[PDB]
Amino acid sequence: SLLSLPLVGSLPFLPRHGHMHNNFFKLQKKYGPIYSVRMGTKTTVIVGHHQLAKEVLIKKGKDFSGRPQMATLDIASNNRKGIAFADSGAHWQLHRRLAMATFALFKDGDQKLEKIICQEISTLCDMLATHNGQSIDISFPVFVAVTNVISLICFNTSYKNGDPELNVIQNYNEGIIDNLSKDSLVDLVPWLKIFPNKTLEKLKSHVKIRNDLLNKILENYKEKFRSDSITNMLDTLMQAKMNSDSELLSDNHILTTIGDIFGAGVETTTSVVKWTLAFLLHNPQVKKKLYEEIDQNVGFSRTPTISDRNRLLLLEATIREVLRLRPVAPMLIPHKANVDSSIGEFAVDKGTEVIINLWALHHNEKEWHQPDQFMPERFLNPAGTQLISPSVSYLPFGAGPRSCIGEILARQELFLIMAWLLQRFDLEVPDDGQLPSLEGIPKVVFLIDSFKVKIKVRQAWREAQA
Ligand code: HEM
Ligand SMILES: C[C@]12CC[C@H](O)CC1=C(C(N)=O)C[C@@H]1[C@@H]2CC[C@]2(C)C(c3cccnc3)=CC[C@@H]12
Repeated sequence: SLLSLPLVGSLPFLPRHGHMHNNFFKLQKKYGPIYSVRMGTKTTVIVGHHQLAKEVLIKKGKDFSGRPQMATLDIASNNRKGIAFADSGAHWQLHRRLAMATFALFKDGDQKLEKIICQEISTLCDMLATHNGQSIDISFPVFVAVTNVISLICFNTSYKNGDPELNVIQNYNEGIIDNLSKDSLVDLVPWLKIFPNKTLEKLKSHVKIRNDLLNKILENYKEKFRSDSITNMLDTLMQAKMNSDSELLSDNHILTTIGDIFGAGVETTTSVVKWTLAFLLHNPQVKKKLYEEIDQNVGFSRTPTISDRNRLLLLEATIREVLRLRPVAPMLIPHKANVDSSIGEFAVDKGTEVIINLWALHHNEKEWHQPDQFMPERFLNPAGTQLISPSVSYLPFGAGPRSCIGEILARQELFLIMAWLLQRFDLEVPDDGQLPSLEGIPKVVFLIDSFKVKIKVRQAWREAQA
């Protein structure tokens, strides 16, 4: 005969316990593949089935192409300018098209995308070879390689070995990623609006070093820009300013688009490489089969080529399986409803935040055989002769208006970095028994805990030098 306590708030699970993308997933067993949460006035919908996800991303793509406003993303994007964190509208559509246009320039020519990548990988494999017999963290060497690539794609410039500017870029990259969000971008409770903290203070300072550095590059480039030479992204963006839309192509607009491209080009790829090495250290059977495949298909007469993706199918599968088990963005980047719409015939109102739980799509037990397993074989027919698409619930690069604009660069960097390393190096467990933790660290990107790997030059790659 006792009364029930008045309830002021309620959340499905504890905050800051487990990974958000996995807590939403576990929650589907209670409430289904689509449900909503209310935080004050803000409403958020989480979608964990491929059918509903393809509706949000593709079929109704234009309706759910907005980006919500976050205090941190404002600072990082210079008030919602750029591509990734910009709302759907004039700025985003223009710059995304220009950035996409830039990548199209890299069909075979004097700067074929493969040759830029290979030029930097040869330097990487040379540096790593000097550590023959030692255990090292490959974060920075790989960071340098991909930084020089995207730097060439953006400014036709690279960094000389040992340039301190690289160490400066790494510093503010780790600083922004750290403070851009505690754990995932999706944050149930707005902790930084509640308690006194220094998060935005710290974030602004790392953004100042980033903005100042890029502002130096841009100003210097106004002197080198010639309209008759459009070979990099900064040319494309400047070429567009003159033609005018000039209010959409100010210096601050160009700054952020380069920042978005510059940032995503180094951190996403560096992360996926580290993830792949981690899985290969936990699966020596796979790693052994990858050496055999590359020995019988590429050998040592030459270095790997992008065409070799026709031969090295277990490698393409491995990369596919990593992008599945540990997606770079397990919950994509939050979407926002631009207008009143629906998902699964449920109503969704304008301004409502919408998150696609890609982690749920890649771990759904009905669409995948033993989804929590690392099985690159699942992307190959039973004969290991050609690649397959075993499930329709697989969107490593997203889909629709907001899909990845650098997917091409990503797949090529990943395939070539892994191909060059496997040809030349034995990548074994360090002298201490430590294996990397495959748990992961959910940030704006799904990072892996730093770890060491014992690198040795392969006996076969050596004998082939006589
Ligand atoms: C393995 C590497 C990568 C993976 C798995 C990946 C995947 C993704 C995903 C899931 C999204 C969000 C999709 C959505 O919000 O619906 C995205 C967006 C984006 N990606 Fe990537 N990406 C990778 C690398 C790159 C690279 C190398 C670039 C180079 C420029 C890049 C640039 C972008 C940008 C700018 C966006 C936001 C576009 C927009 O908001 O319209 N990404 N990517
Ligand atoms: C966080 C980071 C990297 C660190 C840099 O100092 C600041 C930064 C970006 C920036 N505003 O300069 C763009 C972000 C990128 C991280 C990757 C991001 C979030 C990204 C992305 C995330 C996941 C998959 N594909 C692309 C789109 C925008 C990119």
